[PDB]
Amino acid sequence: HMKVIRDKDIKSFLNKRLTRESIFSQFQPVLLRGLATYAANPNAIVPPRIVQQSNNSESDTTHVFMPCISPTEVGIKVISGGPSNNTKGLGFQGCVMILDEVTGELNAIFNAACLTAFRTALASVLGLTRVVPVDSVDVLPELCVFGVGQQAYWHVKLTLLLYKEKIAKVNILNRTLANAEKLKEELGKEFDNVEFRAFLFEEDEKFKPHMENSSIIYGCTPSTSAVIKKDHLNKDPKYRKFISLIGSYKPHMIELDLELMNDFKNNGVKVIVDSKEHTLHEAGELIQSGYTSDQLIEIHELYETEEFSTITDATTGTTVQKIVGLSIMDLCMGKYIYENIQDDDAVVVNDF
Amino acid sequence: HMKVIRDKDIKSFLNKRLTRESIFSQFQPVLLRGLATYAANPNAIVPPRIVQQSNNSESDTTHVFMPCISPTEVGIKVISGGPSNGFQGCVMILDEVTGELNAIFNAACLTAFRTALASVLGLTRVVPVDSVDVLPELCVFGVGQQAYWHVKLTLLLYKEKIAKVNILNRTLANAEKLKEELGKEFDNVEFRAFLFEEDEKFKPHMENSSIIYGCTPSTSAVIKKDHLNKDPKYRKFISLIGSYKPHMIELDLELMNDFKNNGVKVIVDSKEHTLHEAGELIQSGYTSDQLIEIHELYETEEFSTITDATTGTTVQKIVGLSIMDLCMGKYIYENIQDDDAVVVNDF
Amino acid sequence: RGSHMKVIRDKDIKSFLNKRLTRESIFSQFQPVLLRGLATYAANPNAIVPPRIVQQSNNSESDTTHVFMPCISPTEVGIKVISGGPSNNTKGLGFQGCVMILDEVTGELNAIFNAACLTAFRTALASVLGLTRVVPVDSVDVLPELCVFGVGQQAYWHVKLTLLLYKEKIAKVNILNRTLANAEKLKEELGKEFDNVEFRAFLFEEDEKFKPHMENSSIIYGCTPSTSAVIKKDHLNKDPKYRKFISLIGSYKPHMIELDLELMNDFKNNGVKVIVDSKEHTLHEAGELIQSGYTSDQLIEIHELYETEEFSTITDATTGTTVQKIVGLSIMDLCMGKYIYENIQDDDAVVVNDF
Amino acid sequence: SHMKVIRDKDIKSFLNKRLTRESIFSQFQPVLLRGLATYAANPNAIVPPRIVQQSNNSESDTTHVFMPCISPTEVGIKVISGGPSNNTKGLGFQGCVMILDEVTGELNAIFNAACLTAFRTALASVLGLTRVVPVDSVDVLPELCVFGVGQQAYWHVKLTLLLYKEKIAKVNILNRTLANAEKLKEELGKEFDNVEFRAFLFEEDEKFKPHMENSSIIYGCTPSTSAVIKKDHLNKDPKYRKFISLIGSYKPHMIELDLELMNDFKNNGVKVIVDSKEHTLHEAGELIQSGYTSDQLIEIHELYETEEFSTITDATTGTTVQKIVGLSIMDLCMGKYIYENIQDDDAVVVNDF
Ligand SMILES: [Cl-]
Ligand SMILES: [Cl-]
Ligand SMILES: [Cl-]
Ligand SMILES: [Cl-]
Ligand SMILES: [Mg+2]
Ligand SMILES: [Mg+2]
Ligand code: NA
Ligand code: NA
Ligand code: NA
Ligand code: NA
Repeated sequence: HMKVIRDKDIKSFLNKRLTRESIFSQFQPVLLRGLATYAANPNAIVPPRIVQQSNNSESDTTHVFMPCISPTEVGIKVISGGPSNNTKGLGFQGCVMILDEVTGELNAIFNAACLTAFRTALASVLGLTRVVPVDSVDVLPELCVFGVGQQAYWHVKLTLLLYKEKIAKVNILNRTLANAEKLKEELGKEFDNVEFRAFLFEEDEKFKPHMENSSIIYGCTPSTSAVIKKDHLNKDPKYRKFISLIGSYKPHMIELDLELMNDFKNNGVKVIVDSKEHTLHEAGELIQSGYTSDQLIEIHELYETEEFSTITDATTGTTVQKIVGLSIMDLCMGKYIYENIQDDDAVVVNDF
Repeated sequence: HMKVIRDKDIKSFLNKRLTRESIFSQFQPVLLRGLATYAANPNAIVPPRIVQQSNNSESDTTHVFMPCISPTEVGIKVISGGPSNGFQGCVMILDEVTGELNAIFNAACLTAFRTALASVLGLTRVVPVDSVDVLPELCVFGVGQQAYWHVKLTLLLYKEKIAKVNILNRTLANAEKLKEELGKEFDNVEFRAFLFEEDEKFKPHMENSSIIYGCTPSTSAVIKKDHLNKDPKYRKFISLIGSYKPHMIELDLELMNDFKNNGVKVIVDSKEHTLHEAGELIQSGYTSDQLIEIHELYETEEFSTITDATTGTTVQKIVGLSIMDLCMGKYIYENIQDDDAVVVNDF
Repeated sequence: RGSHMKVIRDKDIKSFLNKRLTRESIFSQFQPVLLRGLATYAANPNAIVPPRIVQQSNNSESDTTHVFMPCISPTEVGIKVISGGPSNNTKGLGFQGCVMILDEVTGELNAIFNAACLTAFRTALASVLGLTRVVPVDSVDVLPELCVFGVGQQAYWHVKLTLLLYKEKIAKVNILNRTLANAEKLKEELGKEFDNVEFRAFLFEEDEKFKPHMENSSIIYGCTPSTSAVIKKDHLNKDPKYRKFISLIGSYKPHMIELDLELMNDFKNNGVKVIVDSKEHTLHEAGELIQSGYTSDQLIEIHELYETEEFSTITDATTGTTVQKIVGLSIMDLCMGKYIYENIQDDDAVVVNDF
Repeated sequence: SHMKVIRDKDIKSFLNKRLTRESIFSQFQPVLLRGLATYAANPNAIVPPRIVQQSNNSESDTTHVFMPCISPTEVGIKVISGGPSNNTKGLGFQGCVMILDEVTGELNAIFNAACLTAFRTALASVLGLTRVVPVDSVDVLPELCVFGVGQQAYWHVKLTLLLYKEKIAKVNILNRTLANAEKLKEELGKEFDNVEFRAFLFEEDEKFKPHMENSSIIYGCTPSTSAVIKKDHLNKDPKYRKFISLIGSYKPHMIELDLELMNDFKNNGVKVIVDSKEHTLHEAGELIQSGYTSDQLIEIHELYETEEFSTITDATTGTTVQKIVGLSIMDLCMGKYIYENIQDDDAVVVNDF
């Protein structure tokens, strides 16, 4: 009665059902509803998470247990990472457990890797598609993603499906050139009509023109020093710039120039966040600048209004979105996939 | 590569690997190590549980998330139950170094086995299987997997000393079904089924019994003090496992108060959890100083503090700990064959 | 000169209370403040009374457990710090500690109270906050006697406030205790204060001697650290024509219980709602509810009794009995402490200048 | 039986009457070291996680912090409150420290947190300085520069002048406004007549830079959100030792020392001295904005567990950086010591509480 959906199976389901329309009509609505559902009864749906460092002498992994009990999506996400897993290349490893919302029976076990990357990319586009519609005329023709891996992949993939006619060049930036070139190839083979280039953080002058010709910038890095520099971004107010930052999850992690973060604060710009509580306790871009909850707006709240001059720096046309991750994202998207994935893309277990 | 171990897979592995030697040499030591490991750094090994009642309508189910991070057994047991009744969930086993998913167990059989293994872990220490003053009958109040695994493990351990097993329940159907499965399995043992009200019929069997097990969700004591053997020449070990909330009780509160006022220490799995969940201790007013943990019985002596000298009776109350499920789940995961598991590649 | 702090000692609190406690004062001043605190807390619980910190002493020569209970209400900000345990009980100290009152805007220290009298008064004020609402002082179905199980300050303030409120309706007060010494001392002190009321002292074992008074009683108070029910169902009046209100305050740990567990189970199976101060704290601290299996849905908070008028959910029609269980809330100590600090005269306080 | 209210003036009295080089080394510093080491041994059992709650009043911007400490010998709680409104009124962080009986939990002492916090913070600063830069050192510049004013700067300077009497000849107080700086120069001048006290503005760089380049001890007591202590203002000769104790930062957006020096120290593998690696990495902007990790940090008590200090010294300059965020054990161990040693002349004793 349970289904084990592996990382490959998730990517299969997504690749088979992810289109511009599907994102707008199926995926995004579920995530928006989950984010709104969570915001209504936050402490009852996502109880305080349990974080425990490994009690094994041969491991530096920290295990975090994040339960989610929504009216419709019930379960638990357990993710684990740290130096050893990072150095070994495994990174954050774990799974998402989906339960019956009425009985509590085990219905699905997902691999958290792909699921986390997809829900994070769907959250980034949930705000991007709201502030910069795909019919907008103020979009520069290039996209720059700082980072590699599943996070950068799904961010690029989803954005290329949404802004197909407007994005012609994708620039992948990373600390090491190996994994960046690996992503450039995989994305190049998948999207033939898009030119994919890979740069190193030191190849400034070489990517700086591309960064100044970019309207969508993605932060998918575990950086402790800002990789997106204010002087590398377009400063023309006629063109809109939407920066979705997802990499930082600790106060010492930051991706966007702290001067720009302070400039946005002093200029009265509200930053888009997934959760004001978590971002002001986990996002170094906000923690190191002294941002307050009143100068923040949550993604679901962007769909409750149409006035967005509060989230835009009028001197440059720049908008900042910071995502830290929420278990409702994993549970609402995992429940959706579980109820629509075919047995060809799932390990169905009978008599569990 | 993770492995889905279903209830049938667990019972298969267990029935295929459970012997007196296996219990004494492999299974019991793992639980003792888990209980000992937990007792050293309790809040670091088993963090406080997360309990949230359904935020969904048309449901009265409460979901409980119990993480366990031992040096060797890492994961979480998620159980959910409540009105509209049973308790369903699963146990997740992770790689102790990477945090990758290694195993998914069904909590049903795994919980019953570890509870029965915990009951015998204290029993075999106080009433060794080589005892010569052991009454020949066993009485288990309850049915289901809990009663089954309790009886099977005890009958494998005290084979030559236990000749009659009496199954007691509120309904006689599930009692006779357990008599059948255990009767076909143990041909040299007489299995009898009784009702909780048929006192005049089971009182002789209860007074000819040295092992009494409480596997019932009763809210009123089903094991009565005057139905037990009171001869100081014979030892009696009562393991209570059914109660998990303060309003649930299985053993006569008069016997509980006599043991308290006579200075008898009750064997427990965890003093903290039992004094917050077991009605036998909460409704009698027991204190931590008059309690002893199962793992502590293997690190010291008894001093007869866990035995009432006027009756020869020993009382053990177990409420359950996540370390029990994960230490036994890791052992099964590392020893279960691919025939008894759903092996998933490239998870 | 600078900023000033106020040290209000136990004697200072009792002086203020004895000098300002009247039927009108309780109805018009003290109870209203407590009701507002309970309602304010119920609105934003986790922000006003944050989760308490409990730590057992890290000293070897000590078995004391320290509890830190902060309260940040819109008007009453501070913390109540209480510490107790076996050694504290063996020495007669019991729960010792203090209540800190802060400036609601700046956070400067304004007052330091002794927790003893303050806790006892607010607990008794909570009992009458529900009692005066369910059993009005003009009620016509009330027996003429009151029975309090226990002695000490808790029993004292419970009796005193109830006798100031129900002057003509309570004629005999029966004090029950494990020892008769402390019971007779309370009869004396309360007898000197209330001349028109008959005070009698009995032992918990002198059944048949107090049962007639217990069956002629409409208000029963539980002020005992009992771990075994001292208020037994067969000693209480079971006549539905007479109203009985049982306010229990003694139990604060799951193994502590004051009311017959049979009656607790009878109330559960009959669908009766029990009055509590806080559903969360009572279901985690009161043995009367934890050992009976009570649920939040079959409970009602005291302040909520002022949000409805259908008290048939809190009354078992088979007996006419109502049960109220109090475990304690930090908001109670601070809302009453803030009131006292803002109304105490310099004669009944040690005013410290330039703190 | 009685409790004791110890007011700010009472604390300053007791300290001024009992603070000497020997007293600091033989009584005050040892108590703080024991508290810091005792805390590090069983941290979560002595100082449980603090409760922080913002005002639920609509007419206040103050946030209240409740910090209990349950050590084997010092038991109680520190309550501090601050915020925008409190700072705009000259109040700042206000609160008190409660000392309880270590066996019964009865109220034994109530301190004002203001002076008590400043003293223990200054005692923490000197606990690391006296270990890395002994008072007999010959590579100590003769000037001291303190960035900040108030109680923090006062106790920091006083303690250093009692300890390095023969080595400190000029003290320069720097602040944004000259008012509180001139008041501090006066009070400290009357106490230390043989020391030259000067007051400067944060903008008078051309006037204090020569003094800053002749300074070996620099104290940061400012609530700055932008670094006021600039790398180009420090002495760069490795032949002279420089010890910088930073005290102002308590939130990640607050920084006092040039982030270039913080970034250089990190990339050059220099370990910075801290009171607690956990709290500093969650509250100190000098460490959070530099990306420092616990492995590149050393705690104050740990400086007394070794004798090689080349890991905490930049060899290119001879500079050592120490960052303090505050720990409740410091307030409670100093509150217990004073309460158990203060005479009734410097305390308001309340009987029959
Ligand atoms: Cl396959
Ligand atoms: Cl307690
Ligand atoms: Cl915090
Ligand atoms: Cl803060
Ligand atoms: Mg909303
Ligand atoms: Mg001392
Ligand atoms: Na409520
Ligand atoms: Na000179
Ligand atoms: Na490391
Ligand atoms: Na050490």
